[PDB]
Amino acid sequence: VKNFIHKLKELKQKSLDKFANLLYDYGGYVYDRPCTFIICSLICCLLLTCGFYFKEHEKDIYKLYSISNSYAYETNETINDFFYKSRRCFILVESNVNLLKPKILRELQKFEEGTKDIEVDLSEINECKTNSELPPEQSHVAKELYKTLIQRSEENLKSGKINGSLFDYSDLDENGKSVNFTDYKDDVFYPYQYIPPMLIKADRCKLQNVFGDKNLNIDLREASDGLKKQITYTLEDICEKKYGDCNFSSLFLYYEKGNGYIDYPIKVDNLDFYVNRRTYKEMMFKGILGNMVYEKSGSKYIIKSANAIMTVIPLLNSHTYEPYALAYEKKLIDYVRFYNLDDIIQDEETNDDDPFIRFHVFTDRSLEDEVDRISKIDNLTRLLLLIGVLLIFMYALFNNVTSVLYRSKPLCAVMGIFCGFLGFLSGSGFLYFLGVKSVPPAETVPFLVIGVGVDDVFVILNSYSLLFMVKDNKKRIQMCLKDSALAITVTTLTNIIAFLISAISPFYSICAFSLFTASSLFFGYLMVLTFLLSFLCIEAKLEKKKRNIFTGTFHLFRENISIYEWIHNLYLFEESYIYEEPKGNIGKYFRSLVKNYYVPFLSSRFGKTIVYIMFTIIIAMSIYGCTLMKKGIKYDKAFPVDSYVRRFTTAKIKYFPDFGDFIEVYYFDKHFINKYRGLEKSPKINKNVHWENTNLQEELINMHNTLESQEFVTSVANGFTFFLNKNKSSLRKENPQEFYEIFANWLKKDFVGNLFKNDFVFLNGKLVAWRFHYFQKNVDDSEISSKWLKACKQITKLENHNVQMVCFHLSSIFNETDESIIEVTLINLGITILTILVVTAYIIKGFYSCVIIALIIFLIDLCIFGFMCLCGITMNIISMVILVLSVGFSIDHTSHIVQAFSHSMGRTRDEKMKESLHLMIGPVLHSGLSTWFVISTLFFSNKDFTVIFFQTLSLVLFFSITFSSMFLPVLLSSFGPLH
Ligand SMILES: CC(C)CCC[C@@H](C)[C@H]1CC[C@H]2[C@@H]3CC=C4C[C@@H](O)CC[C@]4(C)[C@H]3CC[C@]12C
Ligand SMILES: *[C@@H]1O[C@H](CO)[C@@H](O)[C@H](O)[C@H]1NC(C)=O
Repeated sequence: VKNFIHKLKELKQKSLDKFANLLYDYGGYVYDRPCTFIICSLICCLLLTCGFYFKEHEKDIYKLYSISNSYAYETNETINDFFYKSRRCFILVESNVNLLKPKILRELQKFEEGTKDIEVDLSEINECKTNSELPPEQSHVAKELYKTLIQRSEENLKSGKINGSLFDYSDLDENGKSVNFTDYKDDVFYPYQYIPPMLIKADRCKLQNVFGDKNLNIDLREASDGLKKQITYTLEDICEKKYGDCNFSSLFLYYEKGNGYIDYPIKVDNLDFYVNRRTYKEMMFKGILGNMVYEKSGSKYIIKSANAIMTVIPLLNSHTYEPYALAYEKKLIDYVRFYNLDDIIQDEETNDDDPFIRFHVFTDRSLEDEVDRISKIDNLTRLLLLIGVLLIFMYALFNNVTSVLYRSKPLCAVMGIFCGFLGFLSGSGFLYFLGVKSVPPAETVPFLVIGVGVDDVFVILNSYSLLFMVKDNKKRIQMCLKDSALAITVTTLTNIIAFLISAISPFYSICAFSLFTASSLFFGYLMVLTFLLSFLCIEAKLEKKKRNIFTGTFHLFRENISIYEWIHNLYLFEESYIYEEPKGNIGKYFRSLVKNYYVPFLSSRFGKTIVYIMFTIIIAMSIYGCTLMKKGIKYDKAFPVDSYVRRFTTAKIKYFPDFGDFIEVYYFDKHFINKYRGLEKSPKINKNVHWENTNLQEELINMHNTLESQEFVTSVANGFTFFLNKNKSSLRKENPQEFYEIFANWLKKDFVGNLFKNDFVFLNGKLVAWRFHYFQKNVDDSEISSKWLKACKQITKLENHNVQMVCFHLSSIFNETDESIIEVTLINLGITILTILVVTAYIIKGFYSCVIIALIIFLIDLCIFGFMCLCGITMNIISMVILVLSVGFSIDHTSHIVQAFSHSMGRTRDEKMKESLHLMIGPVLHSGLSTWFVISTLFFSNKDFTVIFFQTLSLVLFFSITFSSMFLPVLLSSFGPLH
């Protein structure tokens, strides 16, 4: 096998030589007729860009940024399917004034009424248009079940009688009995005003289904658009109506039915239970108003100066009402965000010492809106991108221009700058043709890609200058493509593979960004090989006739020695005209400057000691930063100042410290769930629970007390505990029928039961599914919030009686994602490391250099992670992806340097390092500077998604330049794979 291994190494080097010869022939062919290649490349790129017409956008936050775990998503789906929720819109009217002055209160009442006034035409709804289709209908057997359920609901509501002797309370078997319609038949449900929401699926297009009060029976998807404009619905039509009037919660409830008086002050008995007996409606003054500097005269409360006022608006979360609810929300936020009552607050007492009525608002879809706030590419960001392109263009022009005009090649720089953008366009169009939609992070796709392309440009140009000796310009270009094409191909392949491995990430945003960027880099490399190379050939031919670019414009208006062999021979001649580069070469001045001071410094043992000390202390700082690790979890999804959602949340925290998240807790009996999930197509953890057991109820009330005991739990609203307290004596007999009947009567008769009438359901009177909600204290730190959620899950377990209470909130998914962000990133980085090691082993002459490459990459990753932790960058998905991407960039640079050293000759390892530096220190530095010039304008951005990206990328680029320019050269000089 050893003979086979050495023959395989010989085959590898022979294949590299064959690749070089093929590129030699390709360069000859390009030199044959550059203009045809130029026009063909341009038309192909235009055809690729034509896919922009087919471009589609993906902007759902959860798809972009979430693990998409089955657990939380399944929990949310189950809650939606088996329970009814109420969408809550909050409108915190914060101020620096009392807000209880009669004039200010009158103005607030104006605003309150106005909210109700808001109306929306039917045409605004996207689903209401006749163009919108109808989703596949519910199962026919499921529809029959829905009909039977609504029929029996009507019959039972008319009857009003509740008894349990009809039901069978025998403990269910594993099959939930003790396909066919009869299986789901006779499913008596309590409360009678309840049907499983999963079976509530009909044609929401019809006006009658959603709004029966209209009495018109029109179908929005089957009617004229103008008539849809004519038909309108107000807030009421889409608002839950407690007591048959309204379910909205606000201070003005106290003023309803003349009980309260705007001019007069307020005095109520209870903060959270004062009921307006005129209206029979209660209100939680603590929840309604915040930062209340009010007084409390014993039982009565002297509400004097409530500097913050909040209002809660409920909306039907039913799938039928969903588009209408979204529409109104949209109207509402605008109604409030553009609302202003500065006139009344003018010339009023202010604690801040000017009045400021913010009118903060928040809705369910508002988060998505803020996602759009960061999804759209800022106009300022586009301007910054263009300025960075101009900066890198100027830098490339400066590098290309020389003392001798005809020898300089500005056109090469210009066409490289253009070719980067053209390759980006080609990749974007190809991905659009593939059908993958765009992502917000793709805002950084163009700029970065451009810079990457420009890198290759430099290398090619370098080779051209390095072949000044060749008199035949055709032969010069042929050898230029013979030499550096392998390096650029390796760089492109490595970047593509790294970005693919990044695309393996479950995150759709990261995957799409990586796929788009990899395709763009591939197309840019292809364009460079044809477009930029053809322009290079044109300019080389112009230089052959000693034609300046200005002179050429005016006129049109009217020795196979290896370059490494050459540099080795030059250094040997120095030790002991051909090696004298002509005046005005592309990189003669820079290479001479490097060879004068930098190369002797790195060759010097004292310089090596200095470099090693510096990098050792850098590694120590990196270790310290990794130990710090900054913050493991983000705070608010990088919510900027220009975010009514974030401002509202800050206001809520500031003025309502006693109100955090409305965490919900659910119990779902396994049998009923499984059955109803099946119809709409440990085992005994929740297989069947005998709730009539006294010990089980004792455990439940104990769990309630324990949850109340927790410092992070503000309060709870477990109605089951209230029922247990009210009817403990009657529950002495553990009869399931008696338990069900008493619970049903309490739900129907007791006003407390009415308050919790929609938190418990009964299949054959067995309490299959129920829930309770609790207010949890607000906190900015998501880590401690996730820990609190885990503690709540543990407390509500009650595994002793074979019970398990699941917990949910909107932030649970975000907390779970921030839990495994680092883990998935580490796994992806490991896969990336494996792929890069394979590639290097297959593209590097020596395996010692391969392991050196691996060590360099590991060290660079450690350093960049430590320094980004030190600088204050927490765990952000942008940081995680840019980690791998800039690792790919750094290993491209490292491959350049390592190939330069390995293919460099020299009797001394230090001499070999010196030759490698003199041959390749230029292109790497130019590439790094170009990329940093591209990304520099992103120093400040509208969203953190861009500024944090800039910080991470700039830091990693600095580290890559430093290592491949200082650490890697000295390492290869003192311990490199000599011979
Ligand atoms: C001992 C008892 C009588 C004291 C008063 C209990 C209070 C604090 C409880 C009982 C019923 C509860 C309500 C039950 C249901 C909902 C709907 C939800 O979308 C918002 C909270 C809200 C509106 C609860 C607020 C708190 C509440 C009013
Ligand atoms: C309800 O059940 C009771 C027994 O609890 C029994 O009298 C009868 O089945 C029902 N009562 C009616 C219909 O009045």
